[PDB]
Amino acid sequence: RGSHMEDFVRQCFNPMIVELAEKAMKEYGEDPKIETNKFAAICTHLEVCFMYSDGGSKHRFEIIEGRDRIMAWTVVNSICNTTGVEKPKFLPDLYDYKENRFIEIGVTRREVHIYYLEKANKIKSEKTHIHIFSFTGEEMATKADYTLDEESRARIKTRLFTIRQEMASRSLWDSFRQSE
Ligand SMILES: O=C(NCCS(=O)(=O)c1ccccc1)c1nc([C@@H]2CCCN2C(=O)CSc2ccccc2Cl)[nH]c(=O)c1O
Ligand SMILES: [Mn+2]
Ligand SMILES: [Mn+2]
Repeated sequence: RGSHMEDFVRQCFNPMIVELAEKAMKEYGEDPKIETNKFAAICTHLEVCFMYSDGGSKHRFEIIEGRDRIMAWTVVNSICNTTGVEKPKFLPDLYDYKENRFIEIGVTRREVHIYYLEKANKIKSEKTHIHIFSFTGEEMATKADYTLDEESRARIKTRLFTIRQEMASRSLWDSFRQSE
């Protein structure tokens, strides 16, 4: 039972992102052939995390997302024993060596405001920095400190809106939007 959205995902994102997304879904027990909207969302989040880590200086960001659970926890252990940063309750997506904080990247189809709240009660880890992006182009970050400069965030926002368009021209957006 192969969907249009599954085939759109595979052509839309690059093969390394797709395969990491597949690994992640199967690891948590989900099927990208069936949970296709989730498939699309994991790839999007992954790509955003990668573009984010690319926006800084060379060795600025450690990438936690996209790794298998054990190795992701391993590097945060090491980050924590190297920095004395508090061990987060849940896996963050990045670590910032310049500002010395873990980052949780959010990608939402609803209001920046609502999702940001859900993400802060969900972690309660006072330490980790939160950065939300939406498919319509808005962002909110902890303490209004958006970490990267403006052109890097704008690149991410542009790609998000392109994903939205390519979906909509395939009549796939409405189903994707009401899935979250
Ligand atoms: O990394 C995430 N989850 C795994 C690490 S975690 O469980 O420690 C955790 C959990 C929650 C937050 C950070 C960390 C992560 N999850 C999500 C969304 C909303 C929260 C749960 N959720 C899921 O999709 C769970 S299912 C799943 C998870 C990962 C891959 C595939 C599937 Cl199917 N939103 C994010 O922005 C985000 O980064
Ligand atoms: Mn994550
Ligand atoms: Mn995230």
